[PDB]
Amino acid sequence: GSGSSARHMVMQKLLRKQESTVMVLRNMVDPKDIDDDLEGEVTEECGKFGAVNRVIIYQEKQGEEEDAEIIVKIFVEFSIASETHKAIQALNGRWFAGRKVVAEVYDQERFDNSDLSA
Ligand SMILES: [Cl-]
Repeated sequence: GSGSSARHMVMQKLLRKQESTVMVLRNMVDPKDIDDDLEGEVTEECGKFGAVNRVIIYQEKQGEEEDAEIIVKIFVEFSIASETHKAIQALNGRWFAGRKVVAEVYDQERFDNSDLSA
């Protein structure tokens, strides 16, 4: 036709999506060498990408044993999604002090339910 549906923004109010603003940063930290001020350090560093609402550092057990492996997962919630993705693109697949890190978007609902397992 003439693109009429787009031109009149037909049904646009139904089609809005909420975007996650949460980044998960993986493999950044050895679990045996965790800075006391890690949360603050991450907070300040991430200010190079956007307004940071909060940071949670989570030491995740990989099993139930007393000696189960620990993996450090760093969550950063930014004010807006464009900031989250700026941070992800600056970090993901890159090396820091001999560690190759993974940075990805994390589901907002899971984060807001304190489900830090993914
Ligand atoms: Cl991205």
